[PDB]
Amino acid sequence: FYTAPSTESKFTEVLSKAKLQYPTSTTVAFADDLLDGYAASYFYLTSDLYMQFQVAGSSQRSELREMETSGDEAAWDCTGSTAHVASAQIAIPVQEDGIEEVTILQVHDSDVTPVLRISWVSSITIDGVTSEDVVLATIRNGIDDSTATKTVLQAHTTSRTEFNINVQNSKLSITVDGTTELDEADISQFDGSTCYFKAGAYNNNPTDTSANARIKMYELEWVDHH
Ligand SMILES: O=C(O)[C@H]1O[C@@H](O[C@H]2[C@H](O)[C@H](O)[C@H](O[C@H]3[C@H](O)[C@H](O)[C@H](O)O[C@@H]3C(=O)O)O[C@@H]2C(=O)O)[C@@H](O)[C@@H](O)[C@@H]1O
Ligand SMILES: O=C(O)C1=C[C@H](O)[C@H](O)[C@H](O[C@H]2[C@H](O)[C@H](O)[C@H](O[C@H]3[C@H](O)[C@H](O)[C@H](O)O[C@@H]3C(=O)O)O[C@@H]2C(=O)O)O1
Repeated sequence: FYTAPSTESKFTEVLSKAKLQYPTSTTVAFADDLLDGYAASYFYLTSDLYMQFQVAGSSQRSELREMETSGDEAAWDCTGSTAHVASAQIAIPVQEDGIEEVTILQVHDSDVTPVLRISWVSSITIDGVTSEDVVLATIRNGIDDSTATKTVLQAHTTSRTEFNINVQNSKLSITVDGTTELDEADISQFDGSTCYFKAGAYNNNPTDTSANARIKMYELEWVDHH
């Protein structure tokens, strides 16, 4: 008894350019499956027309992974001259007790390193400054450096919020409700890597492994420009 996101034409293009991974990195639904009305407790259309992702457990995910319409996985030059843009309108509900960080958008390399995660966090301390209940950008410093540069982007609201990620040349920018919150951060450490976007709910370090992380997207798209 779940309505499919494919019933809304605003999602046709991104679904055609995606596969759905749940609850780990295994694909549960390819583009053709998603367009044919795929729906489940972890991925469905709400009555007010949000695409909702929900998942429980440590490092579990309900997430779309960027694909080409050809069926090739997206694997664009992370630092190339072609711009790659992801845009989403996201409503982040108050998270259930025990949910401590939920990744909602990513730029990931074609191996094992996230270039960028945008996530909601219960708390973060950056250079001695603790912020609570915020949306955060985390950029890994390198493939062989587990550390990352972290930037608070927004105080958490439940209101629908526009996120834009713009990747071009060796630089990455993030706008939140039209305001630049990360301005051409350097990602040259991913020269020679290929990349793709992800969107959904990726549950990071929960304290209750049975609680559900839950993220709602009113719009979502990913595009190139040449
Ligand atoms: O408060 C800190 O900044 C803290 O960060 C620690 O390394 C983090 C790293 O910053 C990053 O957030 C990473 O994120 C993971 C993510 O949790 C998830 O597993 C994803 O799939 O992979 C990401 C990744 O590895 O890039 O998690 C690291 C972590 O150890 O939790 C340390 O640098 C720590 O000393 C520091 O205080
Ligand atoms: O999402 C992250 O931030 C992230 C960081 C962790 O350290 C892992 O690297 C984890 O990487 C995932 C990645 O997000 C993809 O889901 C990837 O999927 C590939 C796998 O080979 C799958 O088997 C799938 O069939 O093809 C996927 C693809 O490239 O699209 O898997 C890794 C991972 O779990 O190691 O995420």
